[PDB]
Amino acid sequence: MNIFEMLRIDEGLRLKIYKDTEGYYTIGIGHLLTKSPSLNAAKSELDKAIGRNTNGVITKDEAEKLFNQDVDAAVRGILRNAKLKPVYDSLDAVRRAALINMVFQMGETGVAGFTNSLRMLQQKRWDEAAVNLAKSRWYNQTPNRAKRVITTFRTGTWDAYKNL
Ligand SMILES: [Cl-]
Ligand SMILES: [Cl-]
Ligand code: NA
Repeated sequence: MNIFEMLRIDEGLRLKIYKDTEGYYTIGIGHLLTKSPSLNAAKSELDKAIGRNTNGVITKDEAEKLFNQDVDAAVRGILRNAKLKPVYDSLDAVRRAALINMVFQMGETGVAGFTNSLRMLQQKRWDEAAVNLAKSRWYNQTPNRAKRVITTFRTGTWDAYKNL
């Protein structure tokens, strides 16, 4: 298990434009295109991201290319953020993947807003951090995924992602 396999489980793979859990147009492995309700606007974002005029449909290779860029962008966002970087640096490799997962789903600014959770994680108070992380819109709207990510922070293992 690793961050790519983890996010592939959590996000799925769909080669045609679809709406995510928030109703936003998305494609591939959880690649958010836009929050606009205009499908035309979403298609324009897709063409710009891929570099060609699509029909709202991409190939698996193209989906995996966006995924590689998006995982890279999540790590980049953590490292340039003054709140997230010290937490990331303090964590082991498995919990680092859990933090990347959160940033992938919600964005750098969203995760940096989890001020009290981040402090508990840096303090390595894993059970307390896990309780605090669940007191969130994030957990309420996507509870099964949030439970997997939180279990990863709590235990430092991949137990939540094995034999699914
Ligand atoms: Cl992009
Ligand atoms: Cl969920
Ligand atoms: Na998804």
